[PDB]
Formats: sequence, C-alpha cells, structure tokens
Amino acid sequence: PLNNIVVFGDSLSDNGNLYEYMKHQLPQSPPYFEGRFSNGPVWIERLAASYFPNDPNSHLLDYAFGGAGVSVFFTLRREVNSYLLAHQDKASPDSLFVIWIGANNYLGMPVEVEETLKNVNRGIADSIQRLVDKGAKHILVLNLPDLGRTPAALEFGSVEEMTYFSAQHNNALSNTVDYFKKTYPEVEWLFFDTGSHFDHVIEHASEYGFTNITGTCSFSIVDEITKNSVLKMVASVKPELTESACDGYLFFDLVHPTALAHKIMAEKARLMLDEAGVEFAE
Repeated sequence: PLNNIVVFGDSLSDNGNLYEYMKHQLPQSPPYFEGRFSNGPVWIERLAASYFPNDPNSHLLDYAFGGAGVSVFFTLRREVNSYLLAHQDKASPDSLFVIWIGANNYLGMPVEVEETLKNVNRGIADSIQRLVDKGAKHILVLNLPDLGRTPAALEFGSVEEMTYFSAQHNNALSNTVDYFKKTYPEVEWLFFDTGSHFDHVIEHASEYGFTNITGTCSFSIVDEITKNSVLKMVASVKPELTESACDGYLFFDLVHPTALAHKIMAEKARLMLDEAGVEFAE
C-alpha cells in the first residue's frame, strides 16, 4: 500500500505555499480561500482527504507553488529538488507522485509558440526521469484542460492560441507518458486526461452544478505589459468587487476554477485511482 501523496504543480494544486511566503497577502483571502487560488480547497487536498480522514495533511506533501511552471515564479525541477533535498535524494517507494504542470507557461502567452511547447514537455519528461532514477514507483501525470475556455483567453481573444497550446501539449505529453510506460513497466504509471474530463463537464455544466462558465467570481483589471502572468492577474484582483455568492461560477478568476470544479476533479481522480487498483492505508 501507499502512505502519502507528493504533488508537484502550480496554482491549480497549491495548498497555500505561496500564501505563506507572501505573508498572507497574495492570494488575498478573502475572497480567495486561505491562500488557495480558488474559493475552496484545491483538488489534491480533497483527494487526500478521501484517503486519510481526520488527518490528511499529514499524508500530503504539496510542493506546488502559485505561478510555478517549466523554466514563471518557480520551476518544477526546483519543486522536485526541494523534495529530494529533504529526503536524502531518495524518492519513497510507497509514495504517489503527482505532476500537474504547464498551464502557467501557456497562460503567460509567450512569444515563441513551438519552443514553449517544446521546453514544457521536455521539462516534464526530465522530471519523471529524475524521480524514476531516484526510486519512484507510483507516478501520476495529468494533462491540461482546454485553456481556450478560460475567461482570460475569452477576454484577450487568445482562444485559438490557448486551445492550440492545450491540444499540442496534451498530445506530446501522451507520447511522453507512453514512452515511460514502454520503458519502466516496474513503475505504476497513472494518467488523468484532464482535457477530456473538463470538456465533458463544460458540455454538461448545468448537470454538474454550474450556471455560468464565461464570467468570473472575483474581478480583476490588467494591462499589456503587466498582464503577462497569472500572478499579476491574481495580484490585480479587487476584493471589494468580488461577488458574495459564486455558486454556479466555473471560474473564480480569469483562469482559476471555483471550489465546485475542484471537488469534481478530485472525485473523478479518486474514481480513476480506484479503477486502477491504488490502495492507501497506514
């Protein structure tokens, strides 16, 4: 069986890491929920909650930093380095490693399309190799949702570029994970097709509880130069203008999903791992 969960990610998986370093000033909470980039617990928190009730945060090693991505506030290599530094360079064999990364590199809307796609997928593949080289036996990799459906892309006309990033990224990542499966069959390889799961929720938004998928719960204002990052967008949130009732919103801010969308993600991920035969105890 497996003892704990180690998640490498960005603002979509951070459980308050940047919030602490920022001295509780970013993300401003409220309207954000205690440093999460949403109005509730993030998906990986709920998933660990379902496995270790009454004390999940003693089984969750969350190294995800807000604004993190592939070499950007923080790099995946450094999240992994942080774990390896604090474990004598040994990846625990009874730990589940989670890598959900890339969204922050693409949402920044860089100038080099293909080179960014290239360096993001190369950075992830490198991270899986390092973890596998240090003894990781259970690795979960998640692909990206259709970023063209974020209010950011819908406001700045980048639906084409963001959807293109999501599809091409998910295709390369699929081939990357297929390589590591045809190379390390001794390692349990787990995959989550976020792209398809989020498209199904979108096409059935009302059935999942959402009444609005284009607007935002909070409110923010950004401009050309400064707007070129997720963290500046989060820093430009106006707490006084955030809606009090956001039941129904799919997006809490210009890119981050609301608390309900994190719960749906965690429940689907739990069922997928239950389908795969992954057991947690101790």
